[PDB]
Amino acid sequence: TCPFYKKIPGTGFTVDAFQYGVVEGCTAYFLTHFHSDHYAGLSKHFTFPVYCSEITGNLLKNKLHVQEQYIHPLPLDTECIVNGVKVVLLDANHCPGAVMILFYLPNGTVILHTGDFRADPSMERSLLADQKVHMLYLDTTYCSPEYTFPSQQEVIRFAINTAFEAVTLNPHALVVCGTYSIGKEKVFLAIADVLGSKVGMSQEKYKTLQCLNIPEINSLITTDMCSSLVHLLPMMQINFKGLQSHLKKCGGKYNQILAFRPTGWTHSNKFTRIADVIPQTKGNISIYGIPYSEHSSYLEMKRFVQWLKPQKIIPTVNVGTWKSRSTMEKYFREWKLEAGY
Ligand code: NI
Repeated sequence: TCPFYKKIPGTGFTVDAFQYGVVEGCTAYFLTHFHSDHYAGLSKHFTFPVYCSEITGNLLKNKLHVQEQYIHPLPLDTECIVNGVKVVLLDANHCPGAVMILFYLPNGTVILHTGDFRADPSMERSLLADQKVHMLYLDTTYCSPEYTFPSQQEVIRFAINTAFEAVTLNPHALVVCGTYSIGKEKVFLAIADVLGSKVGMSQEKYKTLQCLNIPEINSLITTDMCSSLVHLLPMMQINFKGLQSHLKKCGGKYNQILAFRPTGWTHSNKFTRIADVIPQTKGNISIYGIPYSEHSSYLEMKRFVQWLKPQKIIPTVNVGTWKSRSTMEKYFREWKLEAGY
């Protein structure tokens, strides 16, 4: 049964709640972004409206095969009426096509649902700057002060450096990048750009990328593996046995892989900086982990909430145990007492 933090009061609206069957009274099912925990349940056989971004729509039509009529894409940053309720979609700074949703209730209540987000100061000069938000449904993935990690522009620096080094030292080395969902495209696009290459990938991953409205995408990517020296691979595959396997397939065209596993937080963030990173090494294969996050750090989250001064906060992540719920409330109370709301 749909949990209360997936419903919007005073509406027929639900958010990311596609895995319960029909939801009694739900006229509309919102989807914040194309990640399988949030979309779990959608298919070709859905015959209720789905509101989402244009990009999320393309993924719905082409990857899940939902029928065009039931996909209502909406522009971002545009005041839109939906069953006689004003709503706005705002960029979530998560993956491609990921949005937050502003709901303007008839009664005067304003609600913000963040979806998955990486909070940023540019969100403080958006349409949110113009009015008061009473309820906040918040991505709490990293709501604990241990969770620090670098900026995305810092990570893209390291990456561009490491790869452009090794390839200039050894011009017969391959760059590999791990992946298992949309997100983090900047990692491989930036490396390929510094190397003068296209990124090569499976057909299914090519298909996914062709849905994302990336400008000039036809010049950046290929299904011809042979022609490319930045390859993508399933994240499951990014290990020694699997990289050996893959290094066989390229047929004596490269003599060294240099891989990147973009990850979120891991416990080695607590002790080691990004400039002082190293890889595991079993022969000529070298696997880097790099903490490129598309979720708010604790400090980023804290700042966004303290600016927003919401009257109430409803977590959407780590809500499954009383211990986590309890820890989170304590942080929300501190933030409130510091900031005076
Ligand atoms: Ni996500």
